[PDB]
Amino acid sequence: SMIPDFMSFTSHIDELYESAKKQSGGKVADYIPQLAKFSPDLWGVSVCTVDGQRHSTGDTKVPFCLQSCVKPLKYAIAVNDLGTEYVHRYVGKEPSGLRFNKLFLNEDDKPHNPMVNAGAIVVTSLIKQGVNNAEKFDYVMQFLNKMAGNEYVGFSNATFQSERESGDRNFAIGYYLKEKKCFPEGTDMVGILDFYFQLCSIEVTCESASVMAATLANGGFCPITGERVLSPEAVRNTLSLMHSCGMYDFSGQFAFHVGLPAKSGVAGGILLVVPNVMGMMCWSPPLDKMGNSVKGIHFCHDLVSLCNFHNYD
Amino acid sequence: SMIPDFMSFTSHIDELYESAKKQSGGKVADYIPQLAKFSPDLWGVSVCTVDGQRHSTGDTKVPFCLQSCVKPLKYAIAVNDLGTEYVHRYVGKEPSGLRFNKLFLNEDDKPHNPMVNAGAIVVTSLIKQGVNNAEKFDYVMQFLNKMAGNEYVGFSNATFQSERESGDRNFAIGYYLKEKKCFPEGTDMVGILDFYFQLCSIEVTCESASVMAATLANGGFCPITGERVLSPEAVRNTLSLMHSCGMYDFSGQFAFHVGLPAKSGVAGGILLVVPNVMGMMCWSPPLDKMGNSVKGIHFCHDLVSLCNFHNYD
Amino acid sequence: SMIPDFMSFTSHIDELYESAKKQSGGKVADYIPQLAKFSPDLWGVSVCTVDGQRHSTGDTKVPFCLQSCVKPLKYAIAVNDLGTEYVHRYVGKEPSGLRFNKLFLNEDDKPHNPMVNAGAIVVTSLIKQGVNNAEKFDYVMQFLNKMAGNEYVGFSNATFQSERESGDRNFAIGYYLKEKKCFPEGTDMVGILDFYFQLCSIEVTCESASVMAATLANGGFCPITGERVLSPEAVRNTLSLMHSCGMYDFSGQFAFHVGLPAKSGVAGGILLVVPNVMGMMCWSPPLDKMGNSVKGIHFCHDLVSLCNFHNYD
Amino acid sequence: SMIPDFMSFTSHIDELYESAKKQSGGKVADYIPQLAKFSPDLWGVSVCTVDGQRHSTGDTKVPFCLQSCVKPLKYAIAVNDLGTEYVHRYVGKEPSGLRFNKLFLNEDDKPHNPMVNAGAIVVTSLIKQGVNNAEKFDYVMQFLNKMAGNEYVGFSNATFQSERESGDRNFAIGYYLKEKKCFPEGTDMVGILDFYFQLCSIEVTCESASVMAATLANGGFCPITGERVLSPEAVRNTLSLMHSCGMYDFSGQFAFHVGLPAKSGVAGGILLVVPNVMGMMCWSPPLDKMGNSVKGIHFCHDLVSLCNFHNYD
Ligand SMILES: N[C@@H](CCC(=O)O)C(=O)O
Ligand SMILES: N[C@@H](CCC(=O)O)C(=O)O
Ligand SMILES: N[C@@H](CCC(=O)O)C(=O)O
Ligand SMILES: N[C@@H](CCC(=O)O)C(=O)O
Repeated sequence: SMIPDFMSFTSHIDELYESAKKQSGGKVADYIPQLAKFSPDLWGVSVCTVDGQRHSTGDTKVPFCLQSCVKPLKYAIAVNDLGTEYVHRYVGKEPSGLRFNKLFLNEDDKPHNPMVNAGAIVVTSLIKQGVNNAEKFDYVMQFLNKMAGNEYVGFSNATFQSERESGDRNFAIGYYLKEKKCFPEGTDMVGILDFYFQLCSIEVTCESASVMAATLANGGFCPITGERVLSPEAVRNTLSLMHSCGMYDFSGQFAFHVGLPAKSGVAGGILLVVPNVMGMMCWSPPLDKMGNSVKGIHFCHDLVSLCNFHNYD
Repeated sequence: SMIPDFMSFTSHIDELYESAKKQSGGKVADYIPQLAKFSPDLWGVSVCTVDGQRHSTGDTKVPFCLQSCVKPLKYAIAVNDLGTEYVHRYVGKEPSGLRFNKLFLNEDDKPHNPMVNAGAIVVTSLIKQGVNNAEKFDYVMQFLNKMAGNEYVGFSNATFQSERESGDRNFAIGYYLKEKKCFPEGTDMVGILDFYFQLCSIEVTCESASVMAATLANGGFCPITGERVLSPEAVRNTLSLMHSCGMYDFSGQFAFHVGLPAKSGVAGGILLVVPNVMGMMCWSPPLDKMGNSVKGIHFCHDLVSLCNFHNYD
Repeated sequence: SMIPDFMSFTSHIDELYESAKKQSGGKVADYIPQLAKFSPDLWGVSVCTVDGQRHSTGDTKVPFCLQSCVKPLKYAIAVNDLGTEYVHRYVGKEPSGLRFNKLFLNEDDKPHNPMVNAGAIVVTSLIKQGVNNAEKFDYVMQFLNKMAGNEYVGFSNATFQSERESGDRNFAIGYYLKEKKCFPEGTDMVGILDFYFQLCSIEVTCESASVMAATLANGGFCPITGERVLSPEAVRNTLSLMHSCGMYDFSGQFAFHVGLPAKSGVAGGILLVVPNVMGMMCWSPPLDKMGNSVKGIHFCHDLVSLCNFHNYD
Repeated sequence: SMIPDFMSFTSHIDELYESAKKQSGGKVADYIPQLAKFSPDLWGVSVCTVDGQRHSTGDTKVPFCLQSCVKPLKYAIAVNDLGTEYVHRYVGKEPSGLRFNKLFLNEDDKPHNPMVNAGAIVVTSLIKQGVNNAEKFDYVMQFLNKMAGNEYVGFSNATFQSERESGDRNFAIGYYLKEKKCFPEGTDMVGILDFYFQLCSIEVTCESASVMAATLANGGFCPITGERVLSPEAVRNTLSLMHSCGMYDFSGQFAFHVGLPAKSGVAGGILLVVPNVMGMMCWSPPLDKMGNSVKGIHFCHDLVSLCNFHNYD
């Protein structure tokens, strides 16, 4: 309980929100129309404590796609159902670019970590094996519903259709992983890519996503339902990798100055977790060179400076 | 206070110690005679809580050189005296090998981080500039005395002499850094290398070093004297980088499975920090492929599994 | 005329052939059944001078697929029809792995050179644009007939079918090239890959292929028909790149010790050219670590030592 | 004899010279004062056929330092005296940057080739081992006198002094090579660097250097004295490597468009060899991004287009 008075803290959240609001730099992702449509002025921040206490400011009810923010979530599901040992038989745990800038695989022919595309694609192939794609999708949707305590969790068909149609790089990754036998025996690679595109197209709001983050911050228990959603093992692994691989090539500077587990997405979202304290979702479409939401990054740095939430504070 | 009963915990430390004792693999460093002399069976573990409570098992009073274990300590001193902004004007904060396996510098012509040789050499050039080497050395020795609450802090002249005489790679690094103007204006590169070799040759015991670690775990206050030795800023930065760059190329697997800030050295030492709980020093000469003490690594994994000290537990 | 007496030279060719015959190391390619079927003892060498004089020894009438040996040939066709400037607008001319080990593209997002798969795939997309694949294939077949002075030029449907079905890496390359807009406007990437697989599946004999090589050695004029098949520009460019990029990662050692333009293939063939003297085709299924025919490599080194054919002799 | 009439050819050389004279781009090297002093308008071209016929235009009698142009010459001396096998026991033959951009050594801990600094430094350590530096220097000076048929061969003490004083990168290379045991047993690395700096400081004129090149073009026999200076083996190896590694990172484009063995230097010189025809030395201080003389590069491209001297023409 580093927050003696929730109300006062709420008052500081609004100030930080207001401050980040002035930051207008960045560029809204436009590789597909569904992302290009978004207004650069959309900006929201939702908070959900381990207590179940809530607070939102800004555009917190406008749905947007998780995109890469879904990576830690599906990695968590895989570990929850299969265990650490099995999952990392197919994907690495290294946060570095070691000496593999852009390579789809490391020297052991394994994706570097679950937080980059090649790794997410492999993780996607491990979940609920043996059933059709429709059944796999429903399975993950239910899982996300629990993580979000039944709050907003939708799907963007337009994003899915455009993502699949212009995802040449992801298809290149898929064929290379097939080349190196990176998938479990009997995997339909193309079918796995569709499932991958679908997962990136799942929609949330800052409010529902903040609850998902709060669940990770609460050892795997949903703060607003009390249900155990993920195993302690799944949560710990997910946080470790979000800490070191969740903010693209900015992970290093982020880990040093912010020191919190987080995961960004091209839609402008930033899933932030403050272990044993709260979960958060910051969202603002304009992205910086690294691909991280400009307002989100600013807010995160300010939040840690003010409240001393850094893991090593 | 994750340790309700110190005595019971002490009892578990002995069991873990005993367990790691069976691990006999590894190779004692032998690039110089001063390291080759050490018996592979030397094994000690000292603990010093934020309280000031102590406990040792094994060879905890046999002096050994800090070697790379001194890197976070001198980085801490630099930040303490110069501030974060200035220090990182000369050295990076990236834990990755990004795409620089073995390179002495990153694309910006800066050492990757304070935890690799090139970075340590640059950091060494920033401390107490303007005075002779003898004065710089005395300054750091006093600083280490405070960190250790006046316990054992010596110096190995034989190691220093051999380190300097066979350190061709460090001299190559020194001339390259000079090439790229990596040092502050007016630096005597060769003189900086001597100071660097001297720092690596400083001796400690598991007992004194554990107190140094406890000081880092206690926000910069020495647990057995109550004195403020390092600024909060220095401690936080040091821990962040020990977490991501302190265990050579094993940092990734270490961060994932152990989740604690640590720094190893070729003498077989492992400076371990459990934020707000305790500081530790594990020592055993036999090193694994990565250059980390075999017994130390084993002990660290066991300690986290048993006591749930992982940052994200 | 470095060959005063053709008959005596013919006698030396048989000795070299006999010598290489003792070299039995290597492994027959087996990624597909059509290559795995081949006997490791098949060994033939055909020679065709700029004069039109012929000579064969060994298994010179057993058809085998050109595979990568077709790369310089189709590159020659492209330049012949489009000119140097246009072709290299899509592919590089660098023989080095510069700092791109295995990368499909260089820093300018262009395949390194026409002699590696990504480059061959792009070159394939430039030939006879606007017509259907069947028409493109017939066009190249006619071109090869001329180069071979109407001698054996067939097609292996089984190889084509297997190559396409197991070519995951080539499909990964195709999608990446599409990602980076490497193909001319309006290219059907998948359709280009089929054409690429078909070209690799074209069959020849040592005898017909030697004539193709002789055509390159004769400034673009077929030695046995007198017809101008390729422009002087096409021949010069092709030879330059065969010299520096035609023997996989062995190109460097090959260029130094043999000094002749050549191109190997996984079927065990080695298209060798001795400028203004003769063309040759060596064939033996067993390949070395680099992917080059063991007997072929041995024969090439011996040929240069004995007859002093090295470009700088 | 691709030059039926020397006089007419001489007339074309003047036209090409005049044409390149208009090219004024580039920057005179200025890392040391001795290079910075040179006027950007100095431009000369000397030719010396295998016959012994001469021709000069422009500033052909102004002395300038060989710098890197000396690399192939000292490599030739080493092979001449020690043989191919021994020399390449210490240095590679690969022209590529393979996957070693800037690295001082390849995966086998050997310099990539004799044409880059690390390789030149190692080659320098193999010549006339066992005698003092003064004796080694005199030995090479005599060798160069023979190669130049006793024409201008001097020494720049000022360049030597400045080269050694600011050569931090070369000293870094020297200590790294020592680290990896790259030198023959008992080598005084620092003493080798001085010898290396001295060799780079040897002076020539376009006229004397053209004779050195003519000697390489004439199988190792000096065109104006008839004496055998280098073994056939030494000449062939030197030309092979000049062809693939003599023009810095431009070697690839140079090999493709010019197709001649050449070696550039930071003083603006370009040692050009036309096998069995002539030797040439082009000189003009202004260098391009790659470090090659702008006028020299232009002249070389024009020379090949006009006279069809390309190895594969
Ligand atoms: N759908 C995008 C997401 C990118 C991102 O969120 O960073 C991809 O697969 O690359
Ligand atoms: N003196 C050694 C220390 C190595 C280590 O502790 O890892 C060096 O400078 O490389
Ligand atoms: N069809 C093979 C040919 C390989 C070779 O000839 O080297 C490929 O496309 O990789
Ligand atoms: N003395 C310079 C010569 C550079 C050059 O000629 O390219 C060096 O050793 O780097």
